[PDB]
Amino acid sequence: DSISLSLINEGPSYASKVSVGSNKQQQTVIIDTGSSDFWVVDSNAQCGKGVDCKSSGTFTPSSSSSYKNLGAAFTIRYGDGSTSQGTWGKDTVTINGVSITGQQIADVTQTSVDQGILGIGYTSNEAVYDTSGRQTTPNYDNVPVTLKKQGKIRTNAYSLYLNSPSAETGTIIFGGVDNAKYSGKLVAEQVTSSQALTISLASVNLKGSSFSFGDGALLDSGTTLTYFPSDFAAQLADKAGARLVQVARDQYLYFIDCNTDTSGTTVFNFGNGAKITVPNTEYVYQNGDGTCLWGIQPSDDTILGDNFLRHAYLLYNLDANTISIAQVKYTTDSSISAV
Ligand SMILES: CC(C)c1nc(CN(C)C(=O)N[C@H](C(=O)N[C@@H](Cc2ccccc2)C[C@H](O)[C@H](Cc2ccccc2)NC(=O)OCc2cncs2)C(C)C)cs1
Repeated sequence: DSISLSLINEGPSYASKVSVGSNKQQQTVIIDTGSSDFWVVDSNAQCGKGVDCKSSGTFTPSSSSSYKNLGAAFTIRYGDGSTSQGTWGKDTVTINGVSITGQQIADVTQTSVDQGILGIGYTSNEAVYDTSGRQTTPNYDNVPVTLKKQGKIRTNAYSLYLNSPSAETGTIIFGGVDNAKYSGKLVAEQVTSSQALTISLASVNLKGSSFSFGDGALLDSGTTLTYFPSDFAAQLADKAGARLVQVARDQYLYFIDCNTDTSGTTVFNFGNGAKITVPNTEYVYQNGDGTCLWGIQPSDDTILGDNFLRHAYLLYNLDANTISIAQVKYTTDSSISAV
């Protein structure tokens, strides 16, 4: 079947509403193709210093009579330093009506993160470790795998339309595909990792010049921007005129002249003759003040994040080990297919 869930464009992340427990407590959580674990803010948690982690709704295990506690510790750290510590449990999850009993989540009692995050990647990528690497629970069925297993979806798959940068809602469908919001054909691409949802990027065309790359990249719904290895990211910054700019001890960030030309487009060539074009406005991000960040940053891991993914329709399929892509089309229209 199809389960279209709405995606709220918060700015840096896209969240959906999820209700959890017997009394269906509504949390808004980030939808995350970069993580595989679903955790929510607990009512009685201390948010990290200077962070308002409870204004996207909270979770009270005591109010839900289906809530079972595993008694295993939970801990995760995100690429930007945010972490989240809490406890492993089980309970009812409802997503736009449909409901899965005994879905294992993490109840989090402290978090430098702004809201809960619904991670929906490969179960092999679950945070089941503590900071020493010593294991705290077996790899478990996450949401998507529990949907399929309770016969909610046919296959463990989903599509991802985040809409235009001006758009307020976009959409994710579980075990369904809109065939009206992409041109061309959907080009299936082999995932290059049994742990992360990565596909071979061959090269990137930037400001009319081609830059061979050849290595995998994560199609992450929950990264805001786009990251590359320093060396590569450096060659790219040059040609576009971005400056690397130390703002912390070991953290650097590319800034760019706020009035740089962005009439161009930036192209991403994948393996099967797939191609996704990104308009350059996606590479000036505004800082509240009078500075602008480059939408491309350096990092150990390549990530095509929100600023890339706006511009593609994507048919993730975790039982196939494929992610199909097609240049994005923006419309009110739609037409779904319960694959
Ligand atoms: C202003 C504020 C709200 C925000 N700024 C940002 C801009 N930044 C830096 C991010 O996008 N942050 C990304 C990130 O960590 N994203 C997170 C979402 C998040 C949301 C709110 C606050 C903090 C994090 C979620 C992302 O899918 C990343 C992708 C990733 C995976 C492995 C290695 C590196 C990166 N997921 C994870 O890092 O999960 C960690 C694990 C994977 N497997 C076991 S643990 C980084 C990859 C850059 C996000 S939210």
